[PDB]
Amino acid sequence: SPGIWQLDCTHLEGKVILVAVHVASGYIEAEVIPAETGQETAYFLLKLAGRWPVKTVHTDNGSNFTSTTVKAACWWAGIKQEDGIPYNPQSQGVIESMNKELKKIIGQVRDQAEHLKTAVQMAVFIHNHKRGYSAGERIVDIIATDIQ
Amino acid sequence: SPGIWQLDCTHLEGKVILVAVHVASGYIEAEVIPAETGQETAYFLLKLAGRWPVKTVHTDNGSNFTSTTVKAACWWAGIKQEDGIPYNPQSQGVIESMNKELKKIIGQVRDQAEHLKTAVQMAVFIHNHKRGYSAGERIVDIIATDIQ
Ligand SMILES: CC(C)C[C@H](CNC(=O)Cc1cc[nH]c1)Cc1ccc2c(c1C(=O)O)OCO2
Ligand SMILES: CC(C)C[C@H](CNC(=O)Cc1cc[nH]c1)Cc1ccc2c(c1C(=O)O)OCO2
Ligand SMILES: [Cl-]
Ligand SMILES: [Cl-]
Repeated sequence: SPGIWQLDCTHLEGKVILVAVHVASGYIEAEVIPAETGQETAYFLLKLAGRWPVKTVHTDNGSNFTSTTVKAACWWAGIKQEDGIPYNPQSQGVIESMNKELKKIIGQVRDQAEHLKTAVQMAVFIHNHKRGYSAGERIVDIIATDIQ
Repeated sequence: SPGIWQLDCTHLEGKVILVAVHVASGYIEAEVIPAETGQETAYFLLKLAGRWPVKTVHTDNGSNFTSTTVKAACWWAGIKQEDGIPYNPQSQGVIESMNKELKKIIGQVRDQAEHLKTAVQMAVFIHNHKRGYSAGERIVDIIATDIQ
């Protein structure tokens, strides 16, 4: 559980926002990319796994699950690649709600930045800091407990 | 101490590698940029502060310390901007040694990736995972102890 992440791809302003969610805490990292390709997803995962102890990733779709480049990155970084099928259906709704929430925050900051990528990083900040603990606090506590 | 980071700019292959070091743990995040501008440094800091609880940043040089865009990002993210003057001179040698170490790792992986940015993220991964605890383990424990 401390090492489980879920990928999530959402769209805004004709661009793609790729999100990784730490399932147990709700903590996220995100980036704007021109389109979801295997190469972009693979690079995003390499970044994520260098920053947090990523053991398992539930991939967001079958193309990324199949991608040889995504598979290469998961091999390189020691990540177990799994499907993202919500066997528990409350999983879908949780991600859906998060995408709506993230888009809301993006709208609230959009005018403070010229570029979407900046607004997305502002949204990541607000999401991870929002309080009762924050997602940032929860992920650190979960991983620290696991290390001990 | 749990919230203190230091910026570090190093060069390779005609490109710029911007690094943030969590001083107490040795944990890093890094990116490749075409050149070190206020705008790039500001964006990097916004990303960092959304991901870790960044209280204080020792900026890497006077141009970034002065930059209105860097100041705007620090204001936005609640970061206290400080100079990076090594009043304690062992600070300079520590960063120097880390840049040499990072470049060594980059050379060891360079052939496994087409692009420098990829090699840098591989280097971040290896640096943060290297063991006795790793830098990734130390930063999590430090912040968790602080939260409690
Ligand atoms: C920290 C926030 C409050 C401001 C900065 C600077 N932006 C402005 O002042 C433009 C402006 C906004 C309203 N009127 C004029 C945002 C920023 C920082 C770094 C970047 C950016 C951006 C961006 O604008 O997307 O793009 C890539 O690197
Ligand atoms: C996970 C590692 C082991 C491989 C991947 C895929 N690269 C190759 O297979 C090319 C190759 C290298 C040697 N011979 C053929 C690296 C990678 C992933 C994602 C990216 C990249 C790169 C990159 O190559 O820089 O660039 C931006 O998005
Ligand atoms: Cl790690
Ligand atoms: Cl945080």
